Amino acid sequence: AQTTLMLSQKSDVNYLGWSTDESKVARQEVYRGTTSNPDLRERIAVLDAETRTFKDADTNSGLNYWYWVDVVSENQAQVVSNAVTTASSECKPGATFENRTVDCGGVTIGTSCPNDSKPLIILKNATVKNLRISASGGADGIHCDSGNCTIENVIWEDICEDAATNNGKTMTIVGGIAHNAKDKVLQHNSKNSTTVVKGNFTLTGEHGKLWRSCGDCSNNGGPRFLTVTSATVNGTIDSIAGVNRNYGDVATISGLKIKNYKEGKPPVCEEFKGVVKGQGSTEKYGEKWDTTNCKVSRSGVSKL
Ligand SMILES: O=C(O)[C@H]1O[C@H](O[C@@H]2[C@H](O)[C@@H](O)[C@@H](O[C@@H]3[C@H](O)[C@@H](O)[C@@H](O[C@@H]4[C@H](O)[C@@H](O)[C@@H](O)O[C@@H]4C(=O)O)O[C@@H]3C(=O)O)O[C@@H]2C(=O)O)[C@H](O)[C@@H](O)[C@H]1O
Repeated sequence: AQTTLMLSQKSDVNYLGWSTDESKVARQEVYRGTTSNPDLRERIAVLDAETRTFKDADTNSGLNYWYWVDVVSENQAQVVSNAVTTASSECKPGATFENRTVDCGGVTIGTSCPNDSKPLIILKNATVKNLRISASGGADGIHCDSGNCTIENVIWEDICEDAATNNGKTMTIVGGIAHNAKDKVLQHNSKNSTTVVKGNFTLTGEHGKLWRSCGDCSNNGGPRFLTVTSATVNGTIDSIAGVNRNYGDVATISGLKIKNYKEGKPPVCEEFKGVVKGQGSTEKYGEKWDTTNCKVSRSGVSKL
C-alpha cells in the first residue's frame, strides 16, 4: 500500500491530511521531528482507524517541523507516508477526469478568483486525491458532474466560490482540510443524489455552511441527501447543513466536532423552503433536531 501526506499551516496550527489505500486499518500514528532525520522523529499521537486528518496545535514557531503518518493494518503491517515539513502532470486547472482515480501526489494548482457573476477540476464518476488548491486560484472548486465521485485528501488553502459541487449521483468527501477567510463548502445541486462526509473532513477559518442543498437553483427540487459521519470545524461557521424540507431533503449528521460548540452556536441542521429561481425567495425555518428532514441528535455533535 501507500500513504500520501500533505501539510497545511493555518493560524499557528499544523493541519495534516493524508490518504491511504491500506485495507484493514487498525490505527494511525503521527510522528514529528525537529529535523529531516526520520530516525529522530517521535510519536506525538496514536489515532483511530477512520480519521484522515490531524491537528497539531502544540508547536512553537521559529522551529521547523517534519511529519510522518504511519498507517497500521490489523496484521500489524506498517505503511508510513512521505515526510512533509513547515520549511502527476495531469492535475491542472480545467482538467476533467472520468472513470478512474487520479492521484495528484500532493501538488498545488490554481488559477485565480474572478470578481463577477469556472470549475478547477471536473469529475465524471471519478476520484481525485492528494491535491492542494492555492490561496488565490480557487475558482469554483471541484465539480462532480455525473456518477459517483470521491474527493480524497484535498486541501483548500482558501475557498473562492464553492469548494466542491455535487451535480452528480454521489459525492464522497474523504478527509481533506478546507480553509477559508472572510461562503459555501459543499454545494448540492443535483437531485436524487447524496453527499457523504467522512475521514474527519476539517474546516478551518471562517465559513458559511458546510453543506447546502441549493435553495434557489434554476429547476430546483429534490430530494437531496447529506450524510456526515466524521468531520471537524476548527473555526467559525454560520451553520452546518441547509435542507429544503418542502423538497424532501434529508441531512443525517453524526461524528461532528465543533470548536467551542454550544447549543445554537453554531446551528447545525436548518430547514428552509426551497424555491425555483425567479419564483420567490428562500426562507429559513430554523435549527431542528430529530425531524424528518434533519436526522441529527445532540448526541451526534460535540465540542472539539
Ligand atoms: O441558475 C442556477 O441554477 C445556478 O446554479 C449555480 O448556482 C447556485 C444557485 O443557483 C445560486 O443562486 C447560488 O445559491 C447559493 C445557495 O445555494 C442558495 O440557497 C442561496 O443562499 C442564500 C443566500 O443567498 C446566501 O448568501 C446564504 O445566506 O445562504 C442562503 C441560503 O438560503 O442558504 O444563494 C446562494 C448564493 O447566491 O451564492 O449558488 C449556487 C451554487 O451552486 O453555487 C451555478 O453556479 C450558477 O451559475 C447557476 O447555474
